[PDB]
Amino acid sequence: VLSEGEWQLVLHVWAKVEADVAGHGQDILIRLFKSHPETLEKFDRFKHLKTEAEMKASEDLKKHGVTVLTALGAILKKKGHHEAELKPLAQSHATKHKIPIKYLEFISEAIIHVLHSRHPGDFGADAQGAMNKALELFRKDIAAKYKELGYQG
Ligand code: COH
Repeated sequence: VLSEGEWQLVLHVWAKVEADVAGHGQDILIRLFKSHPETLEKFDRFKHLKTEAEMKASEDLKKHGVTVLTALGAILKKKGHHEAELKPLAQSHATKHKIPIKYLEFISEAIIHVLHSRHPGDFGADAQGAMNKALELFRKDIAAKYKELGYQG
C-alpha cells in the first residue's frame, strides 16, 4: 500500500502528464514498440508501422495513446480503490487481447522512462519510487484477476 505522501507524489506528476496527454501517450507507446518489438504484434491496428517516423506520423496511434493514459489516470486517481475500473480492463486484456502480465511490466518501464524525460524537476528519485510502487500495485491487482480467469502468464 502506498502512503498518502507517496500518492501525492504520484498525482502531482500525473497532473503534469495531463497537460499533454496525447504527446505523452505517443512517446510511451513508441518506446514500448521499439524496446519490445513483440508487443507491436499484439496490435492488428498498428502492425503495419515499421519505423519510428511512421509511428510518430500516425494519428490513430496518438488517439490510442490518449485512450491508454486516460484509463490509467482514472485508476491512479482512485488511490488503490480501483476495483470497478480495473476489472473490465483485466478481463479484456486477458481474454480478448491476450496480453501477458510481462507486457504490463514493459509498458510500466516505458511510462517511467517517459516521465523522466519530460519532467526531471517533478520526477526525482522519490517520485520515481512512488510511481513504481503505484504501477506494481496496478500489476499485482491485474495479475490476481488473470489467475482467477486462468491466464496467470
Ligand atoms: C502489449 C499490448 C498491450 C499492453 C501492455 C496494454 C496495456 C494497457 C494499459 C496499461 C497501462 C492500459 C491502461 C490499457 C488500456 C486499454 N487497452 Co491496452 N494494452 C495492450 C494491448 C491492447 C490491445 C491489442 C487493445 C485493442 C486495440 C484495438 O484494436 O483497438 C487494447 C485496448 C485497450 C483499451 C480499450 C478498451 C479495451 O479493449 O479494454 C484500453 C482502455 N490494449 N492497456
